[PDB]
Amino acid sequence: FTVMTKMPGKETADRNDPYGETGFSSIKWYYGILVKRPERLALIKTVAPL
Amino acid sequence: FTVMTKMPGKETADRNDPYGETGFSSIKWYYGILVKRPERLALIKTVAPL
Repeated sequence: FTVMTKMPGKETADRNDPYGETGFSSIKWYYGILVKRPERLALIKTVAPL
Repeated sequence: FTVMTKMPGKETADRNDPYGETGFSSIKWYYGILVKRPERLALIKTVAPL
């Protein structure tokens, strides 16, 4: 997981915000699944009581 | 020539794009010419064979 944080200060100072009060933090990742043998998976669909 | 490059990542992250995916590169220059004696320049206008 890639975490990126930009605390308020000089680094956040910009034309839109000349003072630099705001900040943010973000997280992102990649994911995927490979099914080697689909024959070994099984499933039973049923209803459930209250 | 002045060249500026900003690779994607921490330096590209901003309020508009918190993740920082994009990037760019730019080049600019100043040019000017001064003609002292235009009489010394010569020209002959003609057509050219195919």
